[PDB]
Amino acid sequence: SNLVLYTLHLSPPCRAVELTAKALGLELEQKTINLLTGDHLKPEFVKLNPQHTIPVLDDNGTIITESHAIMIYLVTKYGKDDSLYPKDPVKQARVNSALHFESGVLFARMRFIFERILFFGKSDIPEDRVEYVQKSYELLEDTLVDDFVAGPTMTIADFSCISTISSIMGVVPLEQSKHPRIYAWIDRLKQLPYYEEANGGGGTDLGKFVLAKKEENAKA
Amino acid sequence: MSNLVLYTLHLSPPCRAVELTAKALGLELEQKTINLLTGDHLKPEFVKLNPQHTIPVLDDNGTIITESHAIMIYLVTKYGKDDSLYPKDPVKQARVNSALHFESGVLFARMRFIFERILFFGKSDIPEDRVEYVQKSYELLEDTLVDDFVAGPTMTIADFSCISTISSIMGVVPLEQSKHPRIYAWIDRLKQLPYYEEANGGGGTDLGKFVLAKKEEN
Repeated sequence: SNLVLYTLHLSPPCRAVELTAKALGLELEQKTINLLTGDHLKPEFVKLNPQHTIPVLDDNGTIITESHAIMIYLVTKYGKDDSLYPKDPVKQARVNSALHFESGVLFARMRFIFERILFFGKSDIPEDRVEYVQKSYELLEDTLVDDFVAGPTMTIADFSCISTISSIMGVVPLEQSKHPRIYAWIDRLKQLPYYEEANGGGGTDLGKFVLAKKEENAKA
Repeated sequence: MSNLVLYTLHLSPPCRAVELTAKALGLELEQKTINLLTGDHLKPEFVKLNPQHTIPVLDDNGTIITESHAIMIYLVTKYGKDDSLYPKDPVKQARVNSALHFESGVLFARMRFIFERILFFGKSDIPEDRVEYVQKSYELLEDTLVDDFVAGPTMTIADFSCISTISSIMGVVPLEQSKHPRIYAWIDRLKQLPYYEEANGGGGTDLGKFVLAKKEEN
């Protein structure tokens, strides 16, 4: 049996994995979990994941929650080589640090911005949400001393960061004169044959959505 | 070779996640103290060491790893006597890497949303928006503890990340006991380590106090 992803293409951690599949030549069976309609709060998916988050991987019995774990596991099982996730401990620790930086800083700050708008009826981006996100951009620009977030070679840490950054930048302006490293980096990832499809359209579209969703919360 | 060097601060929850990890592995760190409240992490030497200006930072014979979870993974991988703290099996590994990522993306992050503005920006409330946010993370962590330890039948570094965070934030945003029996039963398992209070408990308990004391900047 083929790998199944419970997923939503608007979802950033969803797109992280989709990029990885693509990079691995893996064909995912997508099953939609519409968070807007509470698909994830339904009892059958609460059984798959008590955190009721997406994506969820199902690989013929094995269920893996959490984008960064599913990405590790996909490379470990299916990679024909380890470029996307180094076996060398020292090299793997730089990937790990950038994976946790993405979880703990970039996506966490994005969520602190998006979640109250898309789910709690909110119509503002508080100024402190803004500073946390603008600080997360600078932290990323300083992490890019190499061409890719965790070295000179592209890793799953790059998919993880791009899926987030490409969502939040269409909502909290990423000034280009101040972040040339981030932009030169986005440019690299856009050169990927599968970039528009696995990520760039859902990032762009989630940004626009959050903005529509927030023009919409101001009214009724 | 050289000893393990951690740039650290015992009050910092991710530092203590690494302390618990060293202690469990029989390792012995040489703490170099990086005191945030007097700006020691923004010192030019350290900023060149760690671009993101955070701690802990591991110096392992000139290999520099920043970020506590990557540190705890490195140290288990390179110096474990077994994969007890971080399974090598892909599936049980994934369960642990999911708890670790829940840990940075949820538990730690929402504690930083509360704590940082109080300790660093002069603020003196905890809005019901923050409270609700940390309580929803108590709940996700309770939902997750379907076995004795966070990532299953056996204690991993994932349990070190969670407890180091949960022990700092309980004393500020109450973790109510009737609601979270699994968490409490689980805190109880952690306190049953002889090195628990030393490497973690006390600093977490005193991170709570320092926030409440510093809040009183009304």
